[PDB]
Formats: sequence, C-alpha cells, structure tokens
Amino acid sequence: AVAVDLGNRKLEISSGKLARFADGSAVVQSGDTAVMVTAVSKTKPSPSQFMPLVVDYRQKAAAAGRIPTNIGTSDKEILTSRIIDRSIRPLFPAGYFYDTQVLCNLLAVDGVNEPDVLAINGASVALSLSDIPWNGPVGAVRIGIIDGEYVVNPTRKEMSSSTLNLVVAGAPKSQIVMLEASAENILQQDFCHAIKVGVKYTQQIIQGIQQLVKETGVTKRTPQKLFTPSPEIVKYTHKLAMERLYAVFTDYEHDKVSRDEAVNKIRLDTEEQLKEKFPEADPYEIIESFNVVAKEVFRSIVLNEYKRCDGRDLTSLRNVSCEVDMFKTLHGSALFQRGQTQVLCTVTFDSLESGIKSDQVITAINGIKDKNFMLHYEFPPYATNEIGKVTGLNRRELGHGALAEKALYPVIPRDFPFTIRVTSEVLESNGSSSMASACGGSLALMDSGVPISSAVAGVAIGLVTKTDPEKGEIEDYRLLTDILGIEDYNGDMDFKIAGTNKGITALQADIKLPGIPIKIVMEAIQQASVAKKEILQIMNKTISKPRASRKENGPVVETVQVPLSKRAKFVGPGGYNLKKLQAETGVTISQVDEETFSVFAPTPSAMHEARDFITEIC
Amino acid sequence: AVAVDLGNRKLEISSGKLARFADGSAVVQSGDTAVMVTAVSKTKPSPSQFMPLVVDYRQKAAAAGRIPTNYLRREIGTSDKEILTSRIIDRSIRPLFPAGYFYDTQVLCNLLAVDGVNEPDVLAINGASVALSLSDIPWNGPVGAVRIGIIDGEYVVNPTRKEMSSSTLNLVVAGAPKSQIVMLEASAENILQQDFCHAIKVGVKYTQQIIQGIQQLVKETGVTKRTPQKLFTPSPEIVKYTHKLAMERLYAVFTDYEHDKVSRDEAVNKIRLDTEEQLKEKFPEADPYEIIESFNVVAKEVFRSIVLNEYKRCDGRDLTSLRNVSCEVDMFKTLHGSALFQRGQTQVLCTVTFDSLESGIKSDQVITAINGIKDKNFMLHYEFPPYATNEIGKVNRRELGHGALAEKALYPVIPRDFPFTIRVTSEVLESNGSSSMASACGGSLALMDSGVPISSAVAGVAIGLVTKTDPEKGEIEDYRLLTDILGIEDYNGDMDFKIAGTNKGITALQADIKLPGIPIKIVMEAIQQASVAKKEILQIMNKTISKPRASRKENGPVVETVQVPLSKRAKFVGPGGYNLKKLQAETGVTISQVDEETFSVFAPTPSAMHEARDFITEIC
Amino acid sequence: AVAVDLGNRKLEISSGKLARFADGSAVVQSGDTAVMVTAVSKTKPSPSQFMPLVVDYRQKAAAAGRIPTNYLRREIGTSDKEILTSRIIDRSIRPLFPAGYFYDTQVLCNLLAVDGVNEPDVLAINGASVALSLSDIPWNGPVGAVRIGIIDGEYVVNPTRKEMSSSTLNLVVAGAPKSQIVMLEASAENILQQDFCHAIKVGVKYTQQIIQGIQQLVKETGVTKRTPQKLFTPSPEIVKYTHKLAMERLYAVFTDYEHDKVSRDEAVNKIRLDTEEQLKEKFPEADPYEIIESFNVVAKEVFRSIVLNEYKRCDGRDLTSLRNVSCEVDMFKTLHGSALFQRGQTQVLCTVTFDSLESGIKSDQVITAINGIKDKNFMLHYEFPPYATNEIGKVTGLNRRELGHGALAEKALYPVIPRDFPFTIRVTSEVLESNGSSSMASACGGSLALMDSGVPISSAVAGVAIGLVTKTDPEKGEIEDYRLLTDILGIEDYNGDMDFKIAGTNKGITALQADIKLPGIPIKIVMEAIQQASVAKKEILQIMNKTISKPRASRKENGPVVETVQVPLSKRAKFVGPGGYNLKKLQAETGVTISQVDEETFSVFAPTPSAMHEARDFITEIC
RNA sequence: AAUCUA
Ligand SMILES: [Mg+2]
Ligand SMILES: [Mg+2]
Repeated sequence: AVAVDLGNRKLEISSGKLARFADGSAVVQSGDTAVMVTAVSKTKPSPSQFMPLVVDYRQKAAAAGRIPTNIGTSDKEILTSRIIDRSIRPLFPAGYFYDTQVLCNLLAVDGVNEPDVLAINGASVALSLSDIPWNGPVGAVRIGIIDGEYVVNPTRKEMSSSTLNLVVAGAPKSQIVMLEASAENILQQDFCHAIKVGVKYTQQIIQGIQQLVKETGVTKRTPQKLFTPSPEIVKYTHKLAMERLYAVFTDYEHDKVSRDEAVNKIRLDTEEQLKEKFPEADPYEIIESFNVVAKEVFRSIVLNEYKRCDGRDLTSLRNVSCEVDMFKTLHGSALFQRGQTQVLCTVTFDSLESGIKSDQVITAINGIKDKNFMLHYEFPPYATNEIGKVTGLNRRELGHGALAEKALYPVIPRDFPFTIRVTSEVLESNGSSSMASACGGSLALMDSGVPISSAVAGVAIGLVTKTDPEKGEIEDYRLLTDILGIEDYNGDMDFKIAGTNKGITALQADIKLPGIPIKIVMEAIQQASVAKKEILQIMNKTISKPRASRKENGPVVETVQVPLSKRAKFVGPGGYNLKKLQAETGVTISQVDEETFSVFAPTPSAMHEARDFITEIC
Repeated sequence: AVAVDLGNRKLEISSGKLARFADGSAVVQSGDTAVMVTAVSKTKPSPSQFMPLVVDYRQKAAAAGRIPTNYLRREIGTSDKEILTSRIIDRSIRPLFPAGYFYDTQVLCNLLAVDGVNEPDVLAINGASVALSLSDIPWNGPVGAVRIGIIDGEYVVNPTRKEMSSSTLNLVVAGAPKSQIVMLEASAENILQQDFCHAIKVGVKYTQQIIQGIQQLVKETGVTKRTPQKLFTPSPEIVKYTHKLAMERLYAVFTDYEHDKVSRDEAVNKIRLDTEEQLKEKFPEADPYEIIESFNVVAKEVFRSIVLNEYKRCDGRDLTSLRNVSCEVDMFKTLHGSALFQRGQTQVLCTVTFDSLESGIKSDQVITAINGIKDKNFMLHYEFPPYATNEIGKVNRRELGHGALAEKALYPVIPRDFPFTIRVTSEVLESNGSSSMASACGGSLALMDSGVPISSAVAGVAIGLVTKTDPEKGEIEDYRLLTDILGIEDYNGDMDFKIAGTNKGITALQADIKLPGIPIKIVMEAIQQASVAKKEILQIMNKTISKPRASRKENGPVVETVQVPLSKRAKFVGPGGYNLKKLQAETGVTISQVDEETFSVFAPTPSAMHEARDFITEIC
Repeated sequence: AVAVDLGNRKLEISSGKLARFADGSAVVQSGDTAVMVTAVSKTKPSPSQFMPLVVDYRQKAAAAGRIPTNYLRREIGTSDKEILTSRIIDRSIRPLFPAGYFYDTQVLCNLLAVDGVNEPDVLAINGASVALSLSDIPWNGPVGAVRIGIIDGEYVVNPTRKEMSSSTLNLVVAGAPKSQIVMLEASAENILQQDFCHAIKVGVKYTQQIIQGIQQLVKETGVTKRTPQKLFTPSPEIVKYTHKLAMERLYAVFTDYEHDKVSRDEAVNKIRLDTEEQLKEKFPEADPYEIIESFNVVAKEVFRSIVLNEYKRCDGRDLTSLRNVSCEVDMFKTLHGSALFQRGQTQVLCTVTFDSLESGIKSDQVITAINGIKDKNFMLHYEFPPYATNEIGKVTGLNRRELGHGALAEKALYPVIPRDFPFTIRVTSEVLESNGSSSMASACGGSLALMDSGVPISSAVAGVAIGLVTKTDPEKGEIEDYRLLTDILGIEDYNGDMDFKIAGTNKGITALQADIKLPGIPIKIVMEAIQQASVAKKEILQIMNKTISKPRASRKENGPVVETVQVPLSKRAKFVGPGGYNLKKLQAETGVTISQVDEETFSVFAPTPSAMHEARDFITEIC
C-alpha cells in the first residue's frame, strides 16, 4: 500500500486483496470512497486489426445520495468510461491488438469524494501492476477554482461552487495525455494556470504509483506478436507511393471525397505491388504499411512547407457560412456550414415538467439538468455516405453531445420559462462536427429568442510533430487551425475548445501521442482564441443579438380554472381524462392548486384544441 | 426545385442543399411540413444473397410533432407508427430495384419540420422516390404517392390531419409510370366496393402528376446512374440447362394433388438436391449461389406455367375455390373469448381478453404520446411463433405489420363505448399462407364468442396473381387471379393481395405487389374476385356462430365501486398509494380513484374480485 | 388422450390437435389450466461443438394470469419468473438427451389458459416430456414432474396457488423411469431434514405414475424416432490412443496437491497441447473437434479414477473435508453492511443496503410491477463479473445464470429474514474470485453481511455444494460405486456428475438445487448427499460464528433514517410545486424520497443522515 | 442468444 499526499487530500492505493484472478487489480481510496479497478487482457491476438480496448465504468446505486437502483448504462457512466479510455489508450504500445477490458467497481461511495477521478488512477495502477504492456503510469486529478483558489480533487460541495471543472491526466516527465474541462466562461490566463497546477499534482501521484510498482514485483508479459508494419516493407512502400501521394496532398482544389478517392486509387495501385514483392507478408500488414507511408508523407508537407492539403496556412479557417429561420414551424433553427461540415441545429421549447419523468429511481440515474438545458447530438450514417444502425445512441454521439452541451451551458440563461432542448444533426461531416454544433447551437438559440449572454464558437486545433526515435522527444511541431477530417486522422491530437469572445467554456483534448508538453497545450489555447474571434465575427453578421421575442408559433403556458364540483369529470378515473387529452394532443396539464390547473401548449393551435376540450368537459 | 399541383395541395421538391455527401438526397415540402430523405447504397456487393434494403423512418416528435421530448429518449427508440411507415416506404420502392442488385442500401427519412396539418408519411414516400431518382443508385422510374380520403362523399388528395379524422377511407396509393400500381394500403370504414374502386383510380391519376414533376427535376439535374460491379442473376444458359433437367420432375410434383405443405416442399427439395449437384459438374466455374437461384427460377417458371396453361392450382383447386375452412369456439373455459380458425394447413388461435380502460395508458406521458391511444379501446397483438413453420427462432417488424392489418380489418365493426378494453391475441400455430387474414376471421369469431356486439362478421382472404409478361415490352399479356393462395403460390406469385371486410363492404386492404407495377384493371378484378370468396367464408363462419352471445361469460371481468371514508383514506391508500399498489400487483385487480369518497375496482375474474373484496373489508 | 391420476389431481395429456407442424407437440391440462409445449429440432448439425438446447417458457399474463402482458412483451421483455421456469424445464430434460446430439433444439411453452388455481409451471415440464416423447427427436424415457408441498404437516402433490401460499416446502421433483431423480429444486421454510427427505420419496412415487401415463400415450400413437445424421462422440479407438499418451501426465497433475486453479488448468492445457499434435498426425482424417473432445474424455476419466480408487481429491483433502474458509465484516464505513467471504479461491463481496418500502414498487404499477414484488421486501442481486474468471465479457444486464444463482441464494436467506422490517433489505453479491461455488458462498457471505448490517436474522445460513463421481456399468448402465465430495472445486463440478447445492441453518434446510448431469440417479444417493452436506454445513457455520455470531445490536450510525415532517395545508402547493415537480426535483438532487401519507403529513426517507440534513434545509427554505 | 462458472 502507498499513500500519496495531494495538498489536503490523501490517495490510498493498495492491491493484492480483492479480485486476485485478474491480470491486474487495484483499490484506490480517498476518504471513505473506494474504487476497485480491474484490467484483463487476452493472450491470443484479436481478430480485429486494431486495439479492442473497452472501458466499462459501472456505478452501484448511481444517484445523488446513493439510491440503490437494482439495464442500461447511464450517461454519466458513459462519459466517465470515455475519460478513462482516453487517459490510458495513448500509453498502450503500438500493435497491441489484444482484447482488453478495464472494469470499475464502486466498492463504496461516501458522497463527498468523487469516484470518477479515483477510477482513472485505479486504471493506471491496475495496468501498472499487471503483466499487460503499458508505457508508464498516469496520474489524474481534478482542478477547480473556488473563490479564486485552485483546489485539487474538490469535494461534491466544492464542485457545486466551482467556476472550473477540469480533469488532467499526466504522464512521466510532466507530459499531458488527457484534458477534459468545462468552465463558467473564465479567463484564458486562469485556465492556463489551472493546467499547470494539475500537471504538477499528477507527478506526485505518478511517483507514488512508481513506489508501489517497485515494492511488488511486476514482470511484463511478452506478446507473441506486436502488429506493427515491418520497417523494411514500410520504406519500400515509401519508394512506390511517395511521389503520387505528394501530388495528391498538394492538389489544392480537392474536396473530401475527391481526395479520399485519389488516395484510394494509389492504395489499390500499390497494395497489389506490395503483395507480389512480399508474398509472405500479412494481408493486414500490407494495409497498415500504406497507412504509415501516407501519414508521414501527409505530415512532412505540413512540417517542411507550412502548407496544408487544402492550400491554407496553419492559422486560417475554412469557409464559414450560416443562416437562421430555415423553417416556419421550428421554434428555432440554424444551418451552420464550415468547409464541408454542415450541422442543422433546432431549438424546441418544452414544459419544465418534461425535464423530470416518472420512475423517480430512473430520474435520479440521469439526474436533472440544472438549467433545464440539454443538447441531443445525432450523427446519421448518411453524413459520411455510410450504412449504419440508427436505433439507440452511440458512445461517440453521447460524448459529442455532452461536449457541445457544456460549451453552451455557461451562456444559457437561468430560470427560463421553458425547458430548452437543442438538437444538432450532422448532415455533412468533415471534422469538428461537435464544435460546429456549438456555433450552430448558439445561432439557433439566438434565433429562437433565448437571451444568451454571448455567442459561443468552437474550434478544433490539430498538431503535427517531428519526434526523434532515439528518445521520443519533440523537436519541431505545427499547430493547425480548424482541422479537416484527414488532418485529425493523420494528426497527433484533436484539441476541441469552445468559448465566448471573452472566455473559455469547454475543452476536450483527445491526444493520440503518449504525452505532449504543456508548452504545446498553452500555444494551442492561444491559437484557438484568435480563430474563435474570426468565427464569432462571421457568426455575428448572420445574427448578433437574440430576437426580441420568441416565434409566434412557440409554446404558451396558461392556467385554467376548474371548479371543485367539475374536477372529477375533468381528471376522470385516476387521471384517465387528463392522460388521454395529453396523448391526442401535445398539451401537458399539471395540477397547481385544488381549483386551478396549469396547461402547457407546444403550439398555439394545440392550445385552441385543448381549450375546446376543456370547455366541453366543463 | 419543382412544384407539383395536386388539386388544392402543393408539393415542393428540391435538392442540392442538405446532405450533399449522400448518394441521393431530397427535401419534400407540403405546407410547412418538410421531410429530408437520403439514399445510400454501397459499392461492394453484400455478403448476403438477396437485396439488403432497409428503410428507417424516424420522427423527432410525437402527437403530430407536438412532443419535443420524443427523441431525447433513445430508449423506446422506435414506435409502431414509425415501423409501419417504414414498411410502407419499403413496399413502394423495393419492386423498382433491378433484379440481382445485392448491395446494402439504406433509405433514411428525417423530419425537418411538421406543422401538425400535413402528414409527413406520404411526403416521405415521395422523398424516397426523388432521392433514388436523383442519385446514381440503379432504380426504375419515379414513384408518386398520394393519400386518398372520402370526406362527405368527396375524394380528397393528401387530406390534412383534420380531414383524415373525418374520412371513411384512409388509402395510400403508390404509382409507377404508365399508371401502374406499386403499393396499395387502405383502411376503410366498411365502405362499398364501388366507392373503394373509384378512389384507387383517382389516386393513380394524381400519382402521375407527381411522376411528371419528379421527371422534370431529374431532367434539370445531370443525373448519371452508376454501373454496378455485378448484377447477381443466373446466367440464361444455366437456367435453360436446369430447365431440361428438372422441368419434368417438378411438373409431376406440382400436378400431384395429394401433397401437403411438408410433402410438397420435401419433394421439391429432393429434386433440388439431385439437380444442383449435376449443375456443378456442367458449370464448375459457376458462382455457388448462382446454382441455387437457377433452380429457383426454373421451379418458379414451371409452377406458374401450370396455372396459366391449365387453370389448375398445385393442390387441385381452380382459380376461385377456397381451401377447407373449419372453425371452433369456447374451447377453453377460463378465456373470455376464444376461437380456433383453420383454413387448409393454416391454423390460428384467437383469444379475446377484456382489460380495464386505464390499462391502455402508460404511467408516463412521453411513452403514452409516442405510442398513442387507439381510436377505440381495441388492439390486436399478432404472434408468429417459430414452431408454426417447424423452425427455431428468438422470441418483430413483420409481426407488427401483420397485427396492424388484422386490427384494421376488425376495427370498423368494433362497437363504441365498450366498458372494457378489448385485446385480441392471434397466435399462428400452423402457417401455410394468409395467417394475417385468418387472424381477422378467427378474431371475429372470438369477438362474437366473447359477447362483443360487433356490427358484422369480418372475413379476410388473400388473392394471388400469376402473369405472363413480354420480355421486351414489359407488358402483361395474360394473368390469373388466385383465391386463397397457399404459401408456395405467394412465393412463386406476383402479388399477395390481402383484403378483408364484411358481407357488405371492405374494411382493410394491403397489396404486396412484387412486380414493377400492375395495371389498374388487375387490381379491380382482384377486389371483385375477393368479394366472392369473402361471402363464402362468411357463410362457413356463420354456421359455427352467426351472432354475438347475449352476454359475456360468467368468468368475465366486472367493475364495481367501493366506498372509502375520508378517515380511512390514509390507511386504505397508504404512503403515496403504496397499499393500493401492493394490492393491484398481488390479486391482479385495478383500483382507480374517481372522486374523494369512492374507488373504482376492476377485477379480471369474479374470483379475483372476491380476493380483493375480502382484503379491502378488513382494512375498512 | 390419456388421464393420469395423482391423488386428488388429474393430468389430461393429448396431442395431434394444435400446432401439427412442430416435430413434437402436446397439451397438458390440470383443472382449467392448459399448456401447449412444442419441440423443434433441426436436422442439420449445429456449427457449434456442444448441445444448443434452448427452453423458452412464455406467459401471456401476470399475477396468476390476471393482467395481460403479451402486448407489452416487446418493451417489458422476459420476466424473472419466466426465466427461472425455463431453467427448471431445461434442467429436467437436458440430461436425457443422448450424448453427441449437437443439433439446435428449441422447446417453447405456450400458456393456452390459466385458471389462477393450477400452476402452469409444473405442467410445462410434463408437456416438454410428452412433446419430446411423441416427437421424432432422439430423447430418453419420459420424465414426470410434480410439486410437493407440506400444508399442516401433510404432503400435497401439485398444490394449488392457495395451498402453496400456506406451505412450508416448495419442492419440484423430476423423475425418470425406474425411480431415478433427474432434477431437484426446493425452497423450504427451515424445515427438518427428515421431513425434507420424505417429501422427495413421495414426489418420486408420483412422477412414476405420470411416466406410466405418458408411456401409454406414446405406445398408442406409434412414435418413430429419427436417425440423426451423426452423433458427435469421440471414436473408442481415438479415446484409447489418447489414454496411451496423456494418462501418466494427467495422473501426476491431479496428484500434485500444490496446484491452485490457474496452475492446475495451465498444467492440464500444457499436456493438451502436447497430445493434440500427436493425435493430429496419428489420425489426419479425424474431425478437429473429435480430437479436442477425445482429450476431454480421457482427462475426465483419469480425474475421476483417482477419486474412486484412492478416495483423495485433486487438492489432497478427503471426500468430506472443506477448503479453507475466511470471513470478514465491516470493510467499508459508508456501507450499511458488508462482508467478504472466502472459500478456497472463491471470493464473494456481499453488500447490504436499506431502502424505503416503496422502492419495491415499479413505475408501471398496473403492469410492470406485476412481474414481481418481494414478499418480505427482501431481494438478492447476484453478479458474476468477467474478471472473476480472468475473462472478458459484456457487462450490462443479467444473463440466465446470474438470475438463477441469485434466485437460489435469495431463497436460501429468505426463511431467516425477519418480518415487518422498517426498510427494504437489498443484498448484492459480487463474485470477485470464482472457483466453483459462488452462489452458495453468496448465502454465507450474505448471512454475515446481514448480521453486520444489524438485521436480526433468526439464524445464520450456510450453503455448500456436493459433487458426485460414479462408476457405471458400460452394458447395464447401473451405478455400482460412487463417492460424494464436499465443497467441490470448479474442476470437480466440471468433471463430476452432479452439482448438489443445498443451504440452511444449523437446524434445517432452506434451499436446494440439484444440477444432475447424469440421466437420473438413485434416491439413496440423494438421501446421503443431504446427510453429508449437513455435516459440512455445521463446520462452515462454526467458522462463520467466529467472525460474527449474532447480529449487531443496532444499525450503523450512517444508515438510513425515516421520519415525517408536517407540511401546512396553506403551503402544500408550494411544497409540492406544479404537479409534484418540486418533490421530484428534490428527490433527484438529494436522494431523499418524500411520500404523502396524510392531508398534512409527508414521510421523508433519507439514505444517510447527512443527506437528511440537505433535505431538511430544503424543506425549511421552501416552507 | 442458449449450455457452460470450465
Ligand atoms: Mg454447476
Ligand atoms: Mg450447473
């Protein structure tokens, strides 16, 4: 057991008592909250030609106050699993194509110490003490700002009064592997200092975990094969396809489909030559060698020539155009276009009672939104000309919706008369769809008449690094503004950051490298601030201020007087008449007093239909 | 952009603005309702040896687009109304795909906006036609879809929501070029056959106007169709070789009138397992699947040649004769109503269960709204267990579609203001075709056996079709309409024309046309032919039972209200209704408070009422 | 159309009327309750290398067939009672299928009618037997199934619903011809062993009469069995050659008492890899599965021969010795109650949480809550995470295994749970380590956690599993010798003949589930399996009593607290908000449950006293 | 999916 001190917090880490059959197990305890994290990795190679890592963070009695539920994973559990997955996936060795599952069990929760941060550290310790190949321990802390003071691992009470909710995962040598933040439109300088404080605290956790690894003997397994392309067949692919790929990536009038088809034309014209040259080569190895050669050729152009595949410099945006009031019956609407990415954002007002539901146990599972504000994000298969199932929601769609929701959350007004639901549908996808959902969402919010404090613009910052194979240190790098899909795919990170013209509201740094220096992170934040200014200026031309009032076809809430003698007929047997009227019409009726009822009509026409029934009944 | 005028209604078609990445995309707008339909088809052939076409119609709100909470909940992802609309769109566009187009195709419908006036389901069908027409996906001529209603004796094209609630007909017609009919799906309030037939002719006329507008939009756009990598149809030289190997043996099998479903299928499979192995030797390089489909083509042609040339079915009937129909009722004492309907080798078990009126409404508004209350307090659950075909399967879109059709058939004769919620359960114990239509006949018997005072008995039948078509002109030379088709005649036929009604009208219709459209003359004669069969079936059913029972069974449910004083309300109801909720789960009764002093109690059985009564008395 | 008389009950059995397309069909009727059971078996062999038998018992209504649920089946899914009934039917008919029958088989039960008096679950087992007997599916002799209850000290066959609610024993017996018990499943209210044993003897006598009636129906129908395309059993000459290679190596592994679960399995797999290559070159044309199953047969025979010949288990103990048992309580402060039970290499984490009495009522009370309400407000939730076996698996929802094991452990602890407890008792048993008996360890750990939580259970409950290794005549098929094993490991359950799980207090039996893999076993073997487990259970209760012998005098300080706060009538509208909006908002944001109990009284339930502070401030500020 | 906690 090792105790790590973090200011006024203490992190108790232990292993060797529970779940000893697993490849790796660890118990991380803070206060009275204990999380057991387990890592299991299969020994046989996976049929899939990639890393089949899955993280399942499960909560027992998932509610505020620990109400024991006792079928579906909660959205909070899904988001926590994605944060853990992003913290540990970069540190896995390349070619580790083995099925791996990390499971988090909430042994105890005291309602004071948040178990989500403990689960990330537990995943690090379980992997560190296991035989699973994994490069270096990571440390995860949460940084908040309470009354201008930075606090490490704030309690539940402190988090409720914090202007920042930032989670930092750090690697050895003060590297950063994961950033996930949501701020109440705080200054960039305050945001930058919180990352500096967080990275310092993760180093203390890392050296504590390293002490635990030193005490208990850890022998790493030897995988039967690491599925990385052979260097001698990678460099032969370079000879065949470098010139053709170079012309394609300097062909500045390509679009998304044309560039992809041109690359695939070279791939089909080179993969067959690779097969004859190396008959014994793995069929997947042939595929990955072309991906390796294409990726490095793509990045070499950016590093050497400071020019991108579509002919713009490292700091300029794509073509941005937007419009509002697309359709008459929508309460609010906006079509935001950025390059070849198109998002349709719709604002629908709802009754405040639609935020709560029946099944109060289920209601506490997903909670109640503080501002009665939610964002539903959809990524239809036709956005990328693909076939896919539309039932349910993906993990990626849930995560993208949460990021866009917390980007717009700081500017959403308090105590709005209606529940605000924003539906962002990605009609066309070429990268930064979630950030486009924030810009289009704010445009649609202003079009619907919601008096938001400021317009919110999001942007994605890419990164291309030259890393020496001798030590793994970064010597040169380029930061790209408003990256395309191919730049995210061939890049090192997807630094999605949103905010108003005077602050930052959300951040999600999806770093594919085993860690980046804090210097790069600071420069990416500054670079994104300038790009955010340009996007906001374009957005303000379409609409700069919220409309003076909501659309005339919007919802209306009015009270109806029902006498105590006639109320039996009004509600019927067990509320049958009220529920029947709420099904044939969208009107929601909720009793307020013994002689009055509150009627919410989604449209003025629905109000007329309901009013006819109320008079006829009474 | 092209505008099509359909009487007093206007249709707006546009493309090139939204979802430019999809193979095809279109926005269809009527009034303030706009629907975007996209069509994506893969380039590589699908591993499955058939057409993998899936239509997903999605709604962003419920109750005429007035429930914004609907698509917040990914749970309860799809409703029955969405499934039925997806099946309608699928039936309208599936027959127009080229034969052998084994490519994964998905058609997705997004409701951009709905005004609560114009119905988006018909616009979705037209949007699917435009998206496919403008795309590079190989697809035949444009399909126009309209809805025809009868309001105050007048035929209305694309009636609004208000007009639909007052119309005696809800008919959806999909038309191909040259006034062909691709899909028919109607629910009628027991209207006359002549009135029904006129609406089909009116609808076909209106669909041609839509096809004209879509054709102009296609002309303006530079639409170029892709060349598929391979169309998976058997080679003509292989089909012709299979013909001389198995035509005589298949002919003897289909002229043997002593075969049942299993014996005929086994005899056909015996020839298949004898000819396919010989096909491999003659064509070593042939695609293995091509061999399976070659025998299917030969068997289908031999099967149809007998009906056309000899006017005789495979079981010895003529074109108009029905199968043996036997009925039974009151088999089980505890069931409120029951009926066992047998038609040939098709056996359907129908059960009527009476429930409380409040049982039809869920505990939350959102789920209640998305799956709205039924027009009457009546629903039909349709089950197709795997053992009905001696198969193994998990315990469905097809069962939902069949149940909706059987519910549509029986809905017009269901009485109004019935004290209980009528729930009809149809279980296909044995399947040999027209199981859904047998569910309508058996359901009528079970409703009469349970004591439900239906206005008239309802019988349904399926009409087959066997055509000889010109290989060059594509025109129908001669055709045979078949009465009460078997399963094999559906499989080898051109359409499955399910139509139900009383002795004096038509209540439901669903034409599953597998041809690229059929002439309106064939449809009119199929309706007339089904009228003759419907009368004969109703005559047999009347022998088993001709009128509803004078009263419900003595074991049936009963409602009665008990008095609870205000002082005893706290003890009786309990903490937050806990005591009431415990009772309604133990004894099976349902207690609903109707006023301050009295509670209404519904008990499924008189014994269940006895159990709840004794427990209630000791508390009070 | 054959009627079987069982005392004052009748079993009407018929066929040839409904669902004639199925390979087998039968209608079994008792009183006014009728059940149709169908059996469909494919003719083409399954691509899998085992037996794909699935039983789906489906109901069309809940609460004795009062509230219909078939229409909502798409949304409500399969109820817990249906899953448990399917497992009982599966256990009754699975052992009688011939070895090597690798063909997809589905047995479907359709409840034609229920009168609320005769339970259809027993008729479904008999209907499965008749449907298989009259079908062409290769199946062994008919199986009769009865339920035995003890009402007022007398034994009742197939008790009604009214009688079952007054019975101290809910025992279901499935019997084979010649009085061979094939399935046992029971839940007793801490009854004596002598009374329990007599009920089994009575039940087997009644199942013989049903078998006689089914045999009469089969004879008059004229049933002809199909000939399977192939029975996938290893060739006798292939097995013999495998026994010439792996016999000595496997014998050394199983006589090496220093092994644990992982090392022993790794040692066996090392021999498996060595032998399979020699088998492949010796029999190149052999089925690749046949090579695999040949080693399994040889390894099973070597493993069992040591127990029979030498009376010693693979870990060195004797037939009656228990593995090491360690117990802990109060491992976490915030848990209302917790325990850590270890038995060899089987570790179970048991947690007790108290909720309000209204947490046992679902959302759709009229229809969803009808799927089940706990009698004593007590339930056990059993989880088997994939890392207990060091495996990877899907981890949302419960499979049939976890529902069955949780039901068994819940029934073991149910008799000792007190009555009129102020809170809803919820026990969660998570298997952290698995080496053969986790469901029984959930009963022991659950008893410890209940005492640690402060619940005054009548007595401690201990569960044990009894294995069985038999020597069977190749020609006659009669058992000539047998050994009963106490506290079996996973390897002994896998290579054994039965998984006899029984639990109870020091004075009686509370639960039983006999997972017999043989096609029936003599009643005397079952008789002394109960007796042997009585000795084993006594020793386990001695170890558990050392850790904790009596429940704690009071519940933990951080436990739930419930009391009522008065809300004035003039401001009740503000307190509840629009349509109870404020109450639901407070419940989601704090966790407290507020339920109106009078015209001015609201009962507040708080999971923790700290959360009650938050709620009390909220009520104070919102008046 | 279903056996299978080897
Ligand atoms: Mg077992
Ligand atoms: Mg077992």
